[PDB]
Amino acid sequence: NSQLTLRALERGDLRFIHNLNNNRNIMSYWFEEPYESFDELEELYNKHIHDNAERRFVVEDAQKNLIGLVELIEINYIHRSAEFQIIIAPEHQGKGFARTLINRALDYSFTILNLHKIYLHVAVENPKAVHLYEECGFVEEGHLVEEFFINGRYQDVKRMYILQSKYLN
Amino acid sequence: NSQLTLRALERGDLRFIHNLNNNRNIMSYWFEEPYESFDELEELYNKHIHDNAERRFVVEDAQKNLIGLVELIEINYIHRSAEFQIIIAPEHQGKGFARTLINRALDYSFTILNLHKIYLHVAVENPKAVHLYEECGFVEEGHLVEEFFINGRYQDVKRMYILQSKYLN
Amino acid sequence: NSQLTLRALERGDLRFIHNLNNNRNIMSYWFEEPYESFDELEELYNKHIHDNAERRFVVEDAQKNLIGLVELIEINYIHRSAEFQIIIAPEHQGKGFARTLINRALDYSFTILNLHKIYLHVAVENPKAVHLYEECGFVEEGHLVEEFFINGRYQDVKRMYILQSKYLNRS
Amino acid sequence: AMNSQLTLRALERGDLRFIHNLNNMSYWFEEPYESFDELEELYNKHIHDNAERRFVVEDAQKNLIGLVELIEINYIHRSAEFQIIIAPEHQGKGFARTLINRALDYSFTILNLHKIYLHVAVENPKAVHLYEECGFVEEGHLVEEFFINGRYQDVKRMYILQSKYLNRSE
Amino acid sequence: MNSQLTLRALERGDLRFIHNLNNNRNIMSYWFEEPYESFDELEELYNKHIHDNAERRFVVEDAQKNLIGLVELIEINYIHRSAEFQIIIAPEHQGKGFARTLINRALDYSFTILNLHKIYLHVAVENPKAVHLYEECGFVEEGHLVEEFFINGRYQDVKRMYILQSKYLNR
Amino acid sequence: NAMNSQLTLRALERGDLRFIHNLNNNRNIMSYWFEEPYESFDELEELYNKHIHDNAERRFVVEDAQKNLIGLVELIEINYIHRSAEFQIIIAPEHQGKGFARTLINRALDYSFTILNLHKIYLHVAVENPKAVHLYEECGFVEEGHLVEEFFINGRYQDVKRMYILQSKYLNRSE
Amino acid sequence: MNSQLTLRALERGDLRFIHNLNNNRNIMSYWFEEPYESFDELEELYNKHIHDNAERRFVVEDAQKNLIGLVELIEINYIHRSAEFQIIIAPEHQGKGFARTLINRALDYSFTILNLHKIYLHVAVENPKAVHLYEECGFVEEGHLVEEFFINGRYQDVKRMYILQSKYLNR
Amino acid sequence: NSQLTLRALERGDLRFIHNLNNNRNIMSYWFEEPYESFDELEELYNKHIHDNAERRFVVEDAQKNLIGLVELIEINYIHRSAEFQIIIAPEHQGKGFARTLINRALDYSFTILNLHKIYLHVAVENPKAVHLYEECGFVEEGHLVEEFFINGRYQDVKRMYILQSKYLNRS
Amino acid sequence: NSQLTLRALERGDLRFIHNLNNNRNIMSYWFEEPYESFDELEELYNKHIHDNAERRFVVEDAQKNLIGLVELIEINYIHRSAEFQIIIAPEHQGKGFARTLINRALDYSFTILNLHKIYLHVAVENPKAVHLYEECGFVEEGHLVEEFFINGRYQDVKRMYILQSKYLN
Amino acid sequence: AMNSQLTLRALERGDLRFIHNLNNMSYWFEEPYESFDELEELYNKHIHDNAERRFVVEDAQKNLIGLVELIEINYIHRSAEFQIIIAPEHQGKGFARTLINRALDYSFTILNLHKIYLHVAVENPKAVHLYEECGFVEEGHLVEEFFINGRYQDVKRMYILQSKYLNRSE
Ligand SMILES: [Mg+2]
Ligand SMILES: [Mg+2]
Ligand SMILES: [Mg+2]
Ligand SMILES: [Mg+2]
Ligand SMILES: [Mg+2]
Repeated sequence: NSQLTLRALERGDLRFIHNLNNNRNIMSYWFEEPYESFDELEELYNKHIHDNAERRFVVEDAQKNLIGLVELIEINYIHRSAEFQIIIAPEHQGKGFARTLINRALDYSFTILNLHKIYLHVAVENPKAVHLYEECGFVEEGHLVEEFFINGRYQDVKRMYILQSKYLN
Repeated sequence: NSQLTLRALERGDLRFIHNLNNNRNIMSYWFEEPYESFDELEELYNKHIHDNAERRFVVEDAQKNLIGLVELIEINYIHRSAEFQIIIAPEHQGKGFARTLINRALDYSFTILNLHKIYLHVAVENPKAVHLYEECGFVEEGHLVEEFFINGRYQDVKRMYILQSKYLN
Repeated sequence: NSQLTLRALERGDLRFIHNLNNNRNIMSYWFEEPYESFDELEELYNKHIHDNAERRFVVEDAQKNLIGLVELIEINYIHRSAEFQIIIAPEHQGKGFARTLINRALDYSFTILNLHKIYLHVAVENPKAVHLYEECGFVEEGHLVEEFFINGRYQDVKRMYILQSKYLNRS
Repeated sequence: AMNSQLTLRALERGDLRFIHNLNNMSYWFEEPYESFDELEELYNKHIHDNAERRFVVEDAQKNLIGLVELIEINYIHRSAEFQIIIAPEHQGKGFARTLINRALDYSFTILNLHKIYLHVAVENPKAVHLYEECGFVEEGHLVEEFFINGRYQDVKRMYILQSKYLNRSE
Repeated sequence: MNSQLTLRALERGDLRFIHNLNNNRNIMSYWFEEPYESFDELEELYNKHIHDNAERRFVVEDAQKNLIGLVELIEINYIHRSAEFQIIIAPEHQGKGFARTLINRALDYSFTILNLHKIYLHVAVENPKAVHLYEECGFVEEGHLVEEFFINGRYQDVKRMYILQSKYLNR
Repeated sequence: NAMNSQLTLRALERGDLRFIHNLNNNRNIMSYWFEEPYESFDELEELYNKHIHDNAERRFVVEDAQKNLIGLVELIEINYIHRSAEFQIIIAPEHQGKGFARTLINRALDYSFTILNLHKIYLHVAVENPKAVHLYEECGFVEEGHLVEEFFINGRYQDVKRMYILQSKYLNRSE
Repeated sequence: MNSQLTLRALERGDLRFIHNLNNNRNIMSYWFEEPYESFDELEELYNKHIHDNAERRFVVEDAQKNLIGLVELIEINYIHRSAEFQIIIAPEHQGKGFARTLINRALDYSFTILNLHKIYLHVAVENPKAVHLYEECGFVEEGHLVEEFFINGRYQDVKRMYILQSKYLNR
Repeated sequence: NSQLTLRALERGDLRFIHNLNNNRNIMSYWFEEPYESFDELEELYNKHIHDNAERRFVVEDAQKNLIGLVELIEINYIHRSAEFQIIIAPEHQGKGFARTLINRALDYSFTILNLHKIYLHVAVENPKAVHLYEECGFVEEGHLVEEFFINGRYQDVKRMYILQSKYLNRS
Repeated sequence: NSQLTLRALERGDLRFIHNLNNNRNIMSYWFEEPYESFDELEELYNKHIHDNAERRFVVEDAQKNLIGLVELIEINYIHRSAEFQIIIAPEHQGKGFARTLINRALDYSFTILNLHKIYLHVAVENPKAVHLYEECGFVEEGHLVEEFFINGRYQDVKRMYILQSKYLN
Repeated sequence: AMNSQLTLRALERGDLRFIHNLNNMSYWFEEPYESFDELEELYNKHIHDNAERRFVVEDAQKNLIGLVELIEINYIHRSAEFQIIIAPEHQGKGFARTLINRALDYSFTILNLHKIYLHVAVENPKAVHLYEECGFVEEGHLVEEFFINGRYQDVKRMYILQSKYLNRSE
């Protein structure tokens, strides 16, 4: 589990991005523009390559297998906040990486990027995930009502946060 | 049937959709622009690559044979409607695939794009397709008189619809 | 009514078009692109100036007051059909002008542009408009269920049509 | 009386000066800017972009009263964030309520959105009250969210849904 | 009075005259084989084709500078040395005897300056007097084009009529 | 007859331009692309890029089942108000006198009248080619004009027949 | 062997042949009346004048595709129906009898396809045998231009010689 | 010497030009614009490709080795004069090539470009170069006092010239 | 003489310098580009407005009459040299102004641009101007043979110079 | 030996990566930048601008050793500011002296400048020594001039004149 690195995303990784944001039955976005096809995604990559409102990090193991993806979006450089999201590739889900990847993401965000606050959205219908992020130090600050249409109905999500000052004690 | 997949159209697919027009004595359109040559198609494709008014999925089996095409056009995000069509390659017709593909398209339209109405047009002189869409839950809402010039004369078409609220319950 | 003229829209008429949107309370489109501001419209106008999929005619009286707009949209030159809409400025409604403008539009469509079919959508909750189009030769070919979100809810519309051969042979 | 003569019209290029003066950090389609030149460039870039929509507010003599914004507009989830700014010289006149309701009319009867939400500083319970009286309910108390006046402050997230707004009096 | 009529090459400033002329005949107008309705469309086509030598147009004026009409040559092919000719006279000046003079000026330009070999035109079969005017100017019928144009509500036949350089020059 | 039925028509593409160019090889006439003249391949290529979306002319390359290049069907001066167009067919010299012309004329008419929904097709044919005049009469075309010294061809001015057929005559024969 | 020579219209790929040909005659070369020395200059002029019909050029090849020479028409005026002609034969192929054939192909194009009326050329007075070759091809002297060109160190006289369409077509 | 050819400079030769600057230790100019980097030069090249105020010729042997450069600058077509410079790559100096290149440049200037006067500047502290140009027909017309800052100090240069009439009448 | 001023050329001055070319049977140049029409001059002016290779001053008296033109061209900032010329309008010739204007130009060249050498060209057949520039401290450094075609034949000119070190002491 | 194989050549577009890596705040013709994209845009803008001039330094095997800069070049007053940067991996090898003298050769024998000056952190007296041994003399002790390492530091301004450099050994 200590074998896991975050690498900044490069053009070559878009194939992985696409494979991941695939069998997920939700709309996938790149800098808030939606895409389904690889070619749509590439054209978006080229259009937003200099924009730093979102920052993505590919996660690899010791033999550089692609394990998953860390995204930060809605980055705001005045308030120093960002929305966190994680995708583990289906083949590596359930092996114990989620916790490790999360703490690596927090470490990157809070030391290297010097962000003040990280948040995320977790479906309320997934109380397992909620409890996971809880165990990793996140706390509820919001119960967003019918925020997202997911799987043919409107759903609530927990808004959960952690501050730099708490993670660094 | 259960092994049929939908995949968003890429540039590599244009040859396939172009060949699918051979077996159709009719004019084809890309984002409401007519075309005949592949080169015209490729230019239209580049031009409308992020245009969200239309969406197309290539159908394949598990062997990656190219089975057909699912199209949603005239997507309107205010009225939350879209027109649906399907083309199945000649060799794969009368294999009972149509029903499955129709349902995949409704599924996409209603569970992920969060649309409210899906309509289509069926030649009145194809009461077999008429009946199939009835079986899928579409109902007639119009009988358009001399709407389209097809095979050397003006022909009526049914306009058939189904609503998000019926498909999801 | 005889002093009502049709004239191809121009750039100078855009301010009139924009003001016709004021009390209509729906989304306005230019060649299927949505807009609200005058600056948006002016720019869509310049982009689509050679695009033949829509055509528009300002309606003026003998004194060049701006009376209304005739629009043809979704024009298709294979099937030879188009969708028709008419808008009369509120200060000119209830003066019987609509019938004349409907006929001028049909005349242009069927005697100059050489289309085969004209069709339109009318709110089911506006039976006067429906009856008006009926008197002008239109016939219901559909009752479209919850087709448009209009003013807080989905409404049904009649789709009504007339053919070139019926208009041209009329008494 | 005065409220009923307030009008909304879509923001034009000529209104960008008014906008600039309203900030005496700013954003335009989530792009950051400071100088009037910067804003005007961003405006030309996003003129047909439908993710945000602004209305400038005027009285009968055509004075500039303030601004209604819808941002973060998403047409899948059918939601948007609402902000209102009233010029200093026209505050404490009752306008806010009138404008909030126009923005909701637009959002729910023309855009056909499902959910409108806003953020309001917790250290401004008068605004909070106002939004509650308009039908907004708290769904979040966001901890140390926005750097405001040399320090981080909590903000309320409040929302209202299409069907609640439209059927209110039924 | 007829020797007092002048041709001068069309300028930008004459576009509004051209547009009114054509507006009022209820036909679809074309500029360098591209279609237009909107003045702004005419003006852009004008800027695009300004040095293009496939069409040439002359505005006709009297000595008082009243705008009389228009002489057009189109489809000008410099290999086959042919062009299509048309004349349009403003309605207020029709019937005054100007047409023969204008037809001859057009021929004189075509045959003594551009050095063309053949000039031709189309004339509605339903206008036999114009047929006769052109015959009396030297044109002969070489075709009866069946349902060639859709004009004011129906498909019309037109006569195609021509004259050769050698014939016009040896009168 | 066997080979006639196996001919296909397909929309002209960029890679077909060499073929179009070679087709002018022993034609001794000025060739045009959307009414602009040209002579070299490189000239033609640039004209093709320029009018790729232009709907006033349409061209179909003709091939057999082994994808030999048989010839070209060309519709020009397409007008969608009057609903008319001018038609030409060119068969490569090696594939002439195998009966293909009749078949390709019928395909062009079929496309024009059942897909484009045009009302009239016409063509021009050299008065000095009475054999083609007769072929077009057999396909339903009728003389509507005898155009005097219309074109300069091979060193002198020549007359042409203008011949037409109407959609209603082609589609209603067997109705 | 002479009937086995072909003309085909100049392509981009033939620019290097043209440039070597002209390099080696020690004269100042022009492309569409604009001067060049540098190949890169030739290539840009090529791109700029690619559809311009005032000059036309044909590369001459044998059956084995050896590059033989060049036939040029310039100053092509479509009102007066005249052009200036030149032929350049690569030095290795001079003396082989190709010239008469090339001159005739050039005339055939000029007079049977472009429908020109007059073709002319300039020929150094100090090359009386070429004068004679052109006479024997039908050209007649119509001018002796005095010190017209500065060529290889001095001002040279040239003969101007022409032939008419009517004469070439009735041989 | 006879196998030395002059050829109009091209884009591909720019790397050679840049390397000729390496051990010269002076400012280099392209059409009077100063440069040091290859990227600067490449861009000045594209800008001035149609500019006739300077002209340059790469010198190649029979084996296409790059031997040197002939430049004409400050060319004026009224007065018919230009300034001349010659540069031989260091690995080709001391082989007697300079005289041949000087003559090739004069030949081009006076027999093709038709100039009247060629002039050049030679460091007074290089009397061999001076004597060389003298043998080629140049004559001192000035001794320019502290004209150029060269290698740490102002130096004098001879201005030397030859006229077209003297070069062309020479033995 | 002491009341003559130098003023940098503006757009408003182009008519003046254009009229000054009438009284000169010679071709004029603007940044080494030839021209004849005013419109050509105006385009050249716009194009070279910040080009520092040439500098021009209009001479006026205290009444603001337009007396003449002082030009410095071929300004080189490495070799620190420039060519000087002067034109005095016909009506103002033989008023003893020339000497004064020459000195103003040297003054500018040597005290403000910090140039090292100033040269000029004088027709050999104008020994009167030759002598004047000698009196101002210019010395002959060349006798350029048939340098310029003037009034229908090639003519010699002297090239005369003066150095910063002589003018300032 | 190693010093004599150092070469200078004018900066090209291909060298901008090397430049970027040398900063692990930066300026380009006095315009500020951070990302590699930013620099490349500034480079295209100032490619023919003569107010600054850069030379990249290479050995015989063509490794990138460092950079010589002349900036603030003024051709009236005939002066410029000099900076030298040597890559970390090649420091403490004696190169600096060799490069300083090449830069002065260029400035005084080809540009014909009168004065070259530099700024050097007062808290780096080794550099100061080096520049003095090269003929530079202090003309200023600039108080709290440059923010460096979270605080303001003094810097020496040092200069040398053309005639002093060129006649040194005479
Ligand atoms: Mg956002
Ligand atoms: Mg549509
Ligand atoms: Mg035509
Ligand atoms: Mg000429
Ligand atoms: Mg110069």
